[PDB]
Amino acid sequence: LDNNVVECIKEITESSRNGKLVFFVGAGVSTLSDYPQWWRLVDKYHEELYGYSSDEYLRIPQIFYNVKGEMAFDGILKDFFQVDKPTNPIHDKILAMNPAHVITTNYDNLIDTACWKRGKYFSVISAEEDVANATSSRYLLKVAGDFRKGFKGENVVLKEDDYLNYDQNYPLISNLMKTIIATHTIVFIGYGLGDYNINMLLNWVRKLQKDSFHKPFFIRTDPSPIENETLIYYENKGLRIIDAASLIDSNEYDYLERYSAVMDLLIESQE
Amino acid sequence: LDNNVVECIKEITESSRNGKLVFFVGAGVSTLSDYPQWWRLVDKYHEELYGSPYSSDEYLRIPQIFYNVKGEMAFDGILKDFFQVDKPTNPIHDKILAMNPAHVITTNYDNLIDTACWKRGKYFSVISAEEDVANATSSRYLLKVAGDFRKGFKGENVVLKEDDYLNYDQNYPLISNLMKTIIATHTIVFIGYGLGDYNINMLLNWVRKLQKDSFHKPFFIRTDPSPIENETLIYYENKGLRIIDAASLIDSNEYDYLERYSAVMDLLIESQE
Amino acid sequence: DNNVVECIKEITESSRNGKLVFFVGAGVSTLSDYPQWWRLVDKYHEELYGSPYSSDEYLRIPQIFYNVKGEMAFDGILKDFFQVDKPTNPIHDKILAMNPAHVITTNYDNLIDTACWKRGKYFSVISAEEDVANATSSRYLLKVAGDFRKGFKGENVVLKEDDYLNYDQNYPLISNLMKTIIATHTIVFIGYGLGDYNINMLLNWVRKLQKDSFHKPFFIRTDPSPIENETLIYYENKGLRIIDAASLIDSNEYDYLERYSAVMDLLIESQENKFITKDDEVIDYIYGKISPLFALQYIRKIDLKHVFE
Amino acid sequence: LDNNVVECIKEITESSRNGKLVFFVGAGVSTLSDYPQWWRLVDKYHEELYGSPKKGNYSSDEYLRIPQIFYNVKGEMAFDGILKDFFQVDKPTNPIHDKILAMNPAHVITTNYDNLIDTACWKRGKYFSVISAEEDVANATSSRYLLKVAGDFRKGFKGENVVLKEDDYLNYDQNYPLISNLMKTIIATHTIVFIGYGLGDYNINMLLNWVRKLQKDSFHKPFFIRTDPSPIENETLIYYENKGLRIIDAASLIDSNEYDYLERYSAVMDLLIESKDDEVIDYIYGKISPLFALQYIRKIDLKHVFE
Ligand SMILES: NC(=O)c1ccc[n+]([C@@H]2O[C@H](COP(=O)([O-])OP(=O)(O)OC[C@H]3O[C@@H](n4cnc5c(N)ncnc54)[C@H](O)[C@@H]3O)[C@@H](O)[C@H]2O)c1
Ligand SMILES: NC(=O)c1ccc[n+]([C@@H]2O[C@H](COP(=O)([O-])OP(=O)(O)OC[C@H]3O[C@@H](n4cnc5c(N)ncnc54)[C@H](O)[C@@H]3O)[C@@H](O)[C@H]2O)c1
Ligand SMILES: NC(=O)c1ccc[n+]([C@@H]2O[C@H](COP(=O)([O-])OP(=O)(O)OC[C@H]3O[C@@H](n4cnc5c(N)ncnc54)[C@H](O)[C@@H]3O)[C@@H](O)[C@H]2O)c1
Ligand SMILES: NC(=O)c1ccc[n+]([C@@H]2O[C@H](COP(=O)([O-])OP(=O)(O)OC[C@H]3O[C@@H](n4cnc5c(N)ncnc54)[C@H](O)[C@@H]3O)[C@@H](O)[C@H]2O)c1
Repeated sequence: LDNNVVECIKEITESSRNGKLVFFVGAGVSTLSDYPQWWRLVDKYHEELYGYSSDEYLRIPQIFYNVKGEMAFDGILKDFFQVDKPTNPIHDKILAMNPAHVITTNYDNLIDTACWKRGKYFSVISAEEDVANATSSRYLLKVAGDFRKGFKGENVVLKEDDYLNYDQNYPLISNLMKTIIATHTIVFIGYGLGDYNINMLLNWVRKLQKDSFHKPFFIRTDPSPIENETLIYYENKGLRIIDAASLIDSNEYDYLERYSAVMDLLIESQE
Repeated sequence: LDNNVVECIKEITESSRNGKLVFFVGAGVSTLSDYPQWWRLVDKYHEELYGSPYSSDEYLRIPQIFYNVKGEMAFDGILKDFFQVDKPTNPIHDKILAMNPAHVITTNYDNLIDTACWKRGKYFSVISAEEDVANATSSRYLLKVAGDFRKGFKGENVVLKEDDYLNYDQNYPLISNLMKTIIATHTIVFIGYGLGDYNINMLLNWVRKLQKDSFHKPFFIRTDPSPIENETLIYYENKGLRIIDAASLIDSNEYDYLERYSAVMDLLIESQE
Repeated sequence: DNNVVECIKEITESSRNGKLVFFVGAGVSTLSDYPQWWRLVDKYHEELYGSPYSSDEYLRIPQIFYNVKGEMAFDGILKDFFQVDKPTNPIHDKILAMNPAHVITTNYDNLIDTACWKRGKYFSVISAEEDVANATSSRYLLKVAGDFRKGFKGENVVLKEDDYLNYDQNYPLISNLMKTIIATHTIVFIGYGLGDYNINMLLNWVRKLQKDSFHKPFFIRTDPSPIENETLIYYENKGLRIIDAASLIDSNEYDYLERYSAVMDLLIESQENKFITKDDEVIDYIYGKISPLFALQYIRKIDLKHVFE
Repeated sequence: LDNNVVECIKEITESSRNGKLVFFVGAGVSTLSDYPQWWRLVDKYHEELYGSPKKGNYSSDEYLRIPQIFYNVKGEMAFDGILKDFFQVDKPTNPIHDKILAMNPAHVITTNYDNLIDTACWKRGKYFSVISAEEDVANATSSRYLLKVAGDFRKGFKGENVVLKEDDYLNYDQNYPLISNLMKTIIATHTIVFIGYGLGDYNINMLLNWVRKLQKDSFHKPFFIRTDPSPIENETLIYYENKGLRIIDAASLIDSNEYDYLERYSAVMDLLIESKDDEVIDYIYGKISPLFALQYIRKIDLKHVFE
């Protein structure tokens, strides 16, 4: 173990005990259930266009929409995202932490089904109107939309145009997410350090005063242990990183093992 | 109060019982209990710069002009001498607290609502400064969007000058986000606020940015003597505001402001709890 | 005094080089007896509440009327006031006599355009978004508050609250052009109130600029009473150089053309040799004019007339 | 040649003859002079940081961040030292710079921090006021600007007076308010022709995003000279042509080799710089029609009319 790791685990458990822990779950948690990873859809759109760079993830969907209409866009999106994948152990592991809120950029319903299975009831907030009608005290925030109003591309923010207008298209959802981040303890699971959402959140946290907020915990479970340079870089940007690969030596492709190891370490520390 | 008022009271009481009620207490309420209204301070500031003495832009500029010209020290001096006189909490404060509001949002810097909250036994975690937002110890917040003098009687703690309002969104990101979230997720009742108030109008613009029927239109208690002109009422109602007119509610003289406030407060409290 | 003398010197030096831009306010239009805004605001208030301000009220009352009585009523009430024509006053002639590089005006009238046509200098007028892209001439008459050229509707002009709220979004090209002209050219404000909405917005934008990276605009104040010193410091530290017409000449408050005429006569008449009285400044001026000619072996005697203008 | 390129050339030459042509010179023109490509700088930064060069290509986010990570991790001094090592060299100006200058553009907008464009302008005896810093906008020394929107190395080879890292681009609108607004004004009031830029470039993406906010059919679509190795796809062409661009594909016209960029640039450039008994009467009438407004015309003035 490590003194930094033990301190982070203790802080996480302490915040979970008093109901302050909030889980920011990325696509890494949803790929455990073998849900279509975004590069699958990007590659399908690219192949449709002409028979992965980060900017391409937003460009390819954008060009495909602009050319093949909302018609082809929603057609492909519904085709690839109607699988009904089963929830992985990590979903229930996240739920066992008893998080106050679960912010997920994912559009798949794995997380809410996991909450229902555990019995925890989270008011799902994935649309502008959902904020006003949120009855439950605990919010499950889908800050990228979800396929519960249908399988149209308007529901989600997959393409680059939605990302560009997200601030003015999701003012209530955006400000609620910022409030949750500011007033809670945030743990990032299933997110790459280069993710668009992670970088945008890090840019936002710059505007905050030096000691105004709490540095969110980042749980990295990529196969390759991070370089010291990246750890130092993202430590000064407000991210507190716990490296699954560094914590335990494991197989490169055994992402499930890394996620589960970090999660059971947290749970066992919480008792 | 046939329809446009009875329905407002019914919705307010329903939200209060549900617990999704928040009060945006204006400066006027803190003036019901004798207190220095900001126009008096603006007059004093102008008299310091000039011989004798108001537009809202002048409201923001005259203290700003004093701060720029005279300096931080003198500005803080008049601020402290004028705003350091303790005052007794009026019946309006405990009347507001009796509704059991979830949170209390106010643009006042005085300790006249926290005192009422403590005296009534209800604990609201006061959030007046930037750093107080994250280190919150209670579910319910008494958010002073304009700051307060708890840390000290310096003018930097509060936003009252033109520059303070110019950089408010940059100066108070967390506080502004928290207030916006509270407004969006709770039913908001505005009390002791000028219909053309600066803070009210900025929030009205923010709500205009919001999409159609994506939020609940806040309530606004209007307490100055003159009954609301129909055109102004229509304009503000279409601006996402539901106006409860204290002047139309009862019959009273212009200068008896306590009676006009109490009419609305009692009609809201006693009527179906 | 030295301050006003230096202000006039800078203004004239910028004008002679073609780097002078004039920010014409509503006072210049009022000098031509054009209907001031407060008249129309009073008309709107009377129509709204039956029987009849501030920066907020000026924007609100027209805004209230727009959505309470409708677009057509707003357009009709504003056209019945602004459709009347007026003759350009001597102040427009004085403004154009400086050969300004550009004229930026928030007025919705055509008096400045008519004066530009009179003088013979073709100022391509930009009062709409499409105007910026297709403006053949290099001299811009920027109507930053719209114009009635297209029609007499209220949409073409910026005079109501929502119009000002979405100005940056509604007029991106026009705002960018005005800011570029302000940053590049020397700016003189005439016909504007010190506590004005447009001037305050320009000051707010200038605050964002890096220190000493821009030139402080000149503001010609024609208010009836001499400006308070405290306000003078406040506005000169905000990025303004104030030339007070009331201070230069004492005139009765009711009349305003005399103050504008005094300021503009000081501008036009002023010459670099007008201020040189010390015999140590005579040599300074002569050397400033003759020094670059030292690089030439011989200078034609008759050609020297060009050196001394 | 094709008809679309014919229309584009017609409009570009017309605008240039009116003194309304501006050239947005990209990094490809500088690379034509064998100037250190930014990808090589990013590779050096990555090698210094992680001890080995990155496997594969670099994304735009990588270009923006690897320099930023090195700057805040390895310190400012090393960040400027790498820039001094790679950029302090002086490279000859390629024929493309002189070709661009031969069009006598009203202004020259370039994100390059090198002085190659300035050297070409002087070699052609052109007086361009180089506005590379914030203070330069107010004190312009000439009518036509060589506006370097990404800064330049005139005031030393420090990385502060350049837009290279992620923070420089993030705070550009606040770091360069005057320069950004002047560039936008020049774009709005002039005819812009892009050279040496890729469709995936960050600067072009930002400019296209800004052009979104403009009013419908308010601005003029800027021309974009595309000279990437491969021919332009029919999907990206439509995508970027309704995004405000006027793409002119070099590979589409010239059936040239790959990695032979110089001639590919030159084809478009010299197709740009090289410019019946029923049209003769039309031309003469076009020249003489305004003269009908005058009672009498001097014959020598007629010589004047016919250039
Ligand atoms: N990025 C691409 O376009 C691309 C193309 C081919 C393969 N990949 C694969 O994706 C990974 C990196 O990029 P990405 O955006 O697709 O993922 P990422 O690593 O960028 O994605 C986010 C999260 O994904 C998790 N993850 C990645 N692969 C996983 C797996 N097999 N099982 C469980 N979790 C997994 C990591 O936990 C990471 O935090 C690499 O593992 C790579 O082999 C990516
Ligand atoms: N110099 C001035 O601006 C001026 C002119 C006339 C009256 N006043 C006094 O200032 C306020 C004028 O109305 P106003 O809306 O500008 O107020 P205000 O806007 O200055 O602030 C107070 C708000 O609270 C309520 N309020 C009004 N008068 C009050 C009073 N005397 N005691 C307690 N609460 C009051 C009103 O709803 C008012 O909007 C009153 O207090 C009035 O007696 C001031
Ligand atoms: N304050 C009001 O809203 C209101 C209402 C009715 C009438 N008025 C009259 O108008 C004047 C205020 O004018 P404003 O709204 O333009 O604010 P203003 O007085 O601030 O505008 C000032 C610019 O307009 C100029 N100006 C004022 N009167 C002028 C005149 N007769 N001729 C030429 N220029 C003049 C001054 O030049 C000044 O620099 C008041 O002093 C009053 O006489 C004002
Ligand atoms: N991603 C990388 O950095 C990487 C790695 C290895 C090789 N390369 C090669 O280096 C090139 C650098 O371009 P970029 O990817 O940095 O942007 P890019 O290739 O999109 O930029 C190309 C634009 O710049 C110009 N350009 C590119 N390469 C040129 C060349 N070799 N000669 C003349 N002009 C050229 C072209 O006009 C083109 O439109 C790549 O296009 C590729 O050929 C790049």
